[PDB]
Formats: sequence, C-alpha cells, structure tokens
Amino acid sequence: SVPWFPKKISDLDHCANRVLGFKDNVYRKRRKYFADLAMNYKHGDPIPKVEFTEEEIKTWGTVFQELNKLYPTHACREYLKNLPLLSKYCGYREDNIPQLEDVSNFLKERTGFSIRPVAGYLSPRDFLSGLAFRVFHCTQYVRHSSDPFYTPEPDTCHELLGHVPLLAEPSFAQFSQEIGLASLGASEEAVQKLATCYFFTVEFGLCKQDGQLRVFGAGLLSSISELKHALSGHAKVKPFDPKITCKQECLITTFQDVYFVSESFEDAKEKMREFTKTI
Ligand SMILES: CCn1c(=O)[nH]c(=O)c2c1nc(Cc1cn3c(n1)CCCC3)n2CC1CCC1
Ligand SMILES: [Fe+3]
Repeated sequence: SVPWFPKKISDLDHCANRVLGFKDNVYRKRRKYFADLAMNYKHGDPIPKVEFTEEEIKTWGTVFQELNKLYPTHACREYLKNLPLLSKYCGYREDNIPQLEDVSNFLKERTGFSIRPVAGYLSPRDFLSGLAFRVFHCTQYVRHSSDPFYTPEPDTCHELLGHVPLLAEPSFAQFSQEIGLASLGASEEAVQKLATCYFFTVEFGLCKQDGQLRVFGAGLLSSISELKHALSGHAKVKPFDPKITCKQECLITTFQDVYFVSESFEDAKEKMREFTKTI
C-alpha cells in the first residue's frame, strides 16, 4: 500500500517534528533553544525571529566574507544573480544574520517557495515531501564558533548562503519541487534514489555554463574548502544521469568522491522526469 504523505502544505506539521562544540554545554543549551523553536513551529506561523549572539554573527561574518570572494569565479550564473537581491531585501551583510522569516517571505514572492524551521535530520521521505509544497526545511542555528569553516551538520549559514539564492530562481525551484512531488507516496527504494539525485544536484551539483564548470550544490556554496576542491583539478566529475547518479554513495564526513554536472536546471529536470517514469 501507499505510505502516508502530506496532501496540503499544513500537513508538513505531522512530519517536520519527526527528527531522527559537542562537549560545549553552553552551545548545547543554545542549540536546543533552536530545536524547541522548530519543534513548536506550526504552518501559518511567522517563523520566530532570533536575536543571534555577537559570537554567532561573527561566525556568519567570517563565513560570509570568505565565500563571497569565491562566488564570482565558482558559483553558477543564477546564484550570482539572486545573491544581490537577498542583500537588498533580506539583509545579507557581513554583520547581520538574515532572518528565516524575511527570507521565506522573499522566496514566496519570487518562486512561491517558503521556509519551515527543522530541529534536525528528518527521513528522506519527510524532507523531500516538503519540497512538493515548495517548502524547504531549514536549520536556524549557527555552527560552533571554534570552527567557522567546517561543520559536521548543516547550519543556517549553509541554508542561507547555499540553498536560498537558488530557491529564488524559478527554473531551480521547479526542479526541486518535482523531486518532492515524485517522492510523495513513492516506494522506499524510489525515495532513496530521489534523495540521492537531490544530494548530487541540490546539495553537490555542478553545471556547465558557457563552456565553464560552475557550482550550484548548496553544500559546496557554503563550504570554503570543498567549493575550491570541486572546481580544481583534483575532482572526479561525471555527467548527471539519474540512473547512475542514484547508485552513488552520498558521503557526509569527507569530500565527495565525485561531482555530477548538469547541462542546465531545465535539463536536469527533464532527465529527472524520464527517470521517475521508470521508477
Ligand atoms: C536528502 C537527505 N536528507 C534527508 O534524508 N533528511 C534530511 O532531513 C535532510 C536531508 N538533507 C538535508 C539538507 C542537507 C544535508 N546536508 C546538507 N544539506 C549539506 C551538507 C551535507 C548534508 N536535510 C535537512 C537538514 C539536515 C539538518 C536538517
Ligand atoms: Fe543542504
């Protein structure tokens, strides 16, 4: 039988709370403040605005300044076009952490996408289900200040700088939504291939633009070291093709062993369409 899946945008209430400086208990207190905020959030709520600490803003600022040096030569065209929009409209500054609420309202206007806070990792099914309603489950906390440039888990710096500028792009938002739509009620096996295709496009994808390799994966756009690595000569690069890409292991603790190149967002979407027919 078909497993449960959300039928309307507020149905994400019943799956977004199904969550699946590490010896710093002060940081842990701060982290669970953020966790409770997301757990208590219900669809329709304004996303709670947070007063980030001076330490957190400094971390964001250290991440922001270094990444902005790399984006002109590394990030895809669409990313470069929307990032200034977010600076004008959502307060993307070195000295200010944008609020999820403001970014959510900006995205609703540009592509209909919206943000919902999440405490931690959901199942691939639950996480991809939000995309079907143009809802991106986003973390709200800031990484630990001892290491601004590496984080084991994604934080709001990764969401705001990695994911958000592409969610503002209609062609990308369509692609993302169709990943989630295909996932709704699909088999566990089918969810796992869709999540892997998501991983190697939304999170770690490359694209070719005017003969040049550029990055659009959010996990690259928020990682100073892997961003440079991906466009270096050290990187194994293969064409995006869902039937092989879905067989690739998604690495979490290291650099990816391979990065997949899409011809364009429209082309990755068409390839996804053919692939979901067969699954
Ligand atoms: C499709 C896989 N997947 C999943 O199965 N359940 C999730 O909940 C999830 C997720 N993928 C993300 C987004 C994500 C994960 N990573 C990055 N972005 C960039 C750095 C590498 C790891 N999430 C939600 C966030 C996890 C904290 C909430
Ligand atoms: Fe991500």
